[PDB]
Amino acid sequence: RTLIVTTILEEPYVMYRKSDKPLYGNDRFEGYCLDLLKELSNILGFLYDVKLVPDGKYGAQNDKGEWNGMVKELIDHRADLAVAPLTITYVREKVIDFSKPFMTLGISILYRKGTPIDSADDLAKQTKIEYGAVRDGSTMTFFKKSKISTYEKMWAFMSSRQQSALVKNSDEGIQRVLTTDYALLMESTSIEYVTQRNCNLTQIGGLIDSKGYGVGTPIGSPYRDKITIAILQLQEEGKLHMMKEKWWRGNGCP
Amino acid sequence: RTLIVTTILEEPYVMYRKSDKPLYGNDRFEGYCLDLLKELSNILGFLYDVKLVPDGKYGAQNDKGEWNGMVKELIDHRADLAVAPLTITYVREKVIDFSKPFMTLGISILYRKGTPIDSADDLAKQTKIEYGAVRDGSTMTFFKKSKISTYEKMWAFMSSRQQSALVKNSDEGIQRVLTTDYALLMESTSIEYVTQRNCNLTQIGGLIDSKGYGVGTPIGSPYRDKITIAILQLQEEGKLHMMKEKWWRGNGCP
Ligand SMILES: C=C(C)[C@H]1CN[C@H](C(=O)O)[C@H]1CC(=O)O
Ligand SMILES: C=C(C)[C@H]1CN[C@H](C(=O)O)[C@H]1CC(=O)O
Ligand SMILES: [Cl-]
Ligand SMILES: [Cl-]
Ligand SMILES: [Cl-]
Ligand SMILES: [Cl-]
Ligand SMILES: [Rb+]
Ligand SMILES: [Rb+]
Ligand SMILES: [Rb+]
Ligand SMILES: [Rb+]
Ligand SMILES: [Rb+]
Ligand SMILES: [Rb+]
Repeated sequence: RTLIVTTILEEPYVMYRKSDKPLYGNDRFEGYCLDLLKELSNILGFLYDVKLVPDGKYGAQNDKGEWNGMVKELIDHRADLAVAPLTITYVREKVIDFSKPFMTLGISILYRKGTPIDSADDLAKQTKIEYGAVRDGSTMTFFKKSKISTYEKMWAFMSSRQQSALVKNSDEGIQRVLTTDYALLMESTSIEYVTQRNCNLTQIGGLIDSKGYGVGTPIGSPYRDKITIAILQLQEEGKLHMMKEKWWRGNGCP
Repeated sequence: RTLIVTTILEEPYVMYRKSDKPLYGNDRFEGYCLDLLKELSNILGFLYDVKLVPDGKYGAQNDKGEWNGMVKELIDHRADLAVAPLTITYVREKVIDFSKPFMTLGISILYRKGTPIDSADDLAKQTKIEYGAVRDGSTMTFFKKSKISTYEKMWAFMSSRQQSALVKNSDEGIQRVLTTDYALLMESTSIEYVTQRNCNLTQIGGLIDSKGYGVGTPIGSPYRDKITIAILQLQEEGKLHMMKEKWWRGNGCP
């Protein structure tokens, strides 16, 4: 009846609220994922306790196949749900359950406006403009695993020189795009958020692939199917679209 | 044991193959969904028999609350899987299990080229151009249930005059668009297929909602999650993308 929820700070999904005094408990947070959790809890009738994931990671596997991050929290039954922009992937689905997606997206490219670059193949065929992705995220894993020649070429480039083209987190990637001649391979929903707020950046090309974010649960959880039904309800009533517009829309671009 | 797969003829998902002699068994069929089934068969290691759904319906509930179509075939355990452009909806997910989506799409508008109509609100604020949907499909249901004012208005129009603006199937809708002053509310992936083949037709506006097609299984089926993992594998390898290109590409229209 009180669910323990693992999450991670990531704009505009989960952010610290602004207050004149110190904040405690669920009141520390706002964002799209908090709104989602409120809606799910209303539909399904549960209380919840939001806990930042202690290692600050989403969930990836090492060499020994051991997991970290929110994925490992679910595997170890230290949380009932993970509510975050947690990409639904083949490797994660083998070890946890996800609801159906509450948002659909794809990898694309964040770069500057008004350049000759139109596609990933435009990046793949040159070496002057650097490009990469968040290290150990689902986008990086996409490239590492791809057998498409263009994407193999890109992976060879990203992984060269001790992964100097990769970044630790999205904000580092964004600053690298704004300052240097660098393109970031980034989930398209994050790109939309960014380009609403940085009028000199743009998405280049379309989506390279198609995937979703889902609510994570331990394998076998009874909540996964209940949360899926609740998500479908919210989408069909237009609520998920309204929640996206609320958190994404910026102050406009000239 | 060989799995029974329920499906329905719908271009370019499931179509009768062309041959000079009578065809039998799985050899009767080709199309995107047959390709998908072959790939799922090869990942998961099952044999399968494809069976057309006897009532030729996808799955809707009547006034008594009784289901029909492929949804009912699963409910009654007369099929193990349904592989078709079967829309993942709140009402259906209550009664069957769907894999995660193999295709994402949304409702949009099919109409003639060259007109000043640009959106669903352009339709809704007028009476001269007729518009509708396939009766008892998930698109009609979206309009029937919507509490958004524009879609409420459009539903009043569609349901008027004993639903004369509605059509029994997509081909009837397409011919009505081609011949009369009529717009069809249709799933975007089917709009994409139709406009690559009839050059006088176009999509009007973008996608009014977001949803997916998934493989249906009876509640409780062990195949549901195994099929989800296989779909994620196929997506991440670029196979689903290649299969869509194979079946959608038209070579005749500007
Ligand atoms: C914000 C980041 C590190 C997360 C968000 N979804 C992806 C994941 O769930 O792995 C990561 C982004 C990416 O890999 O581009
Ligand atoms: C071809 C039709 C009758 C199917 C395809 N998906 C929807 C379904 O699964 O309900 C229907 C289309 C629609 O309602 O626009
Ligand atoms: Cl915390
Ligand atoms: Cl699922
Ligand atoms: Cl033949
Ligand atoms: Cl048959
Ligand atoms: Rb403060
Ligand atoms: Rb799973
Ligand atoms: Rb290759
Ligand atoms: Rb700059
Ligand atoms: Rb279900
Ligand atoms: Rb138009």
